[PDB]
Amino acid sequence: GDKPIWEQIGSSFIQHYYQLFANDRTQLGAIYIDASCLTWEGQQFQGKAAIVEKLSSLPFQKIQHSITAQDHQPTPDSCIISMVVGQLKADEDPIMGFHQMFLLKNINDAWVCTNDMFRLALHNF
Amino acid sequence: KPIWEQIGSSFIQHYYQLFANDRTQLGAIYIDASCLTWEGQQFQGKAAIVEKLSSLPFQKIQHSITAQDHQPTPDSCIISMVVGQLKADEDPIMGFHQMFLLKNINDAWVCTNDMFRLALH
Repeated sequence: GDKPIWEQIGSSFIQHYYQLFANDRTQLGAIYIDASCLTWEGQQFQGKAAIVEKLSSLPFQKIQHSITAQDHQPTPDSCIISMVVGQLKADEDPIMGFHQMFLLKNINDAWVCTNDMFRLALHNF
Repeated sequence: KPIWEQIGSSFIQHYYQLFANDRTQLGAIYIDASCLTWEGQQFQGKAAIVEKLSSLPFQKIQHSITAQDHQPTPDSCIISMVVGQLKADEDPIMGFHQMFLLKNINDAWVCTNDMFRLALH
């Protein structure tokens, strides 16, 4: 009846994910199920624990994000797959591009992340 | 090499080899209920999707992957995400991002979800 549900749920996940990413990373566990999977700069991590942990150790202090584009589509298995392209500035590190992906699933009547992929857009020299 | 990587890599090679050579046959890696979001525009169904890709205003588009990540999901699917460069005819080289959600239907891996984005230098 207007803006697709997967586009409401998705942008709403993105929003909540990044905010939490900038205020208290040790709280990300709640948006992932136990059988989750994360890929950070080529590196894969399985299970909730190993994910939260990995994210808790990133050497950054202040981080900011600017969602430049975000695409959402429903999948055959009744899931929501999202693609994010944007930019971030980590402390006084130079502004850089990046892309992320999320696969949300409805569990306990709440949408939770099962798959997550992140990778900085490396400058070419 | 993890099995999910073998499937995904083999799929993107097949996908970009078709995309560079014969775009009109790109239907071979989609299903009728496939969905594509290109530069923000959505094309639902194999018919729409192929027609969109097939008619892009150019004779040849090359694609070079700068990096590719793959991953398996709880419900037997595979997510492939690429970041690389492409060049349409004589047009200048441009960055892009692309993600594919794969599933095995009819005993064959096919793409059900496809999102593409051009890089903003």
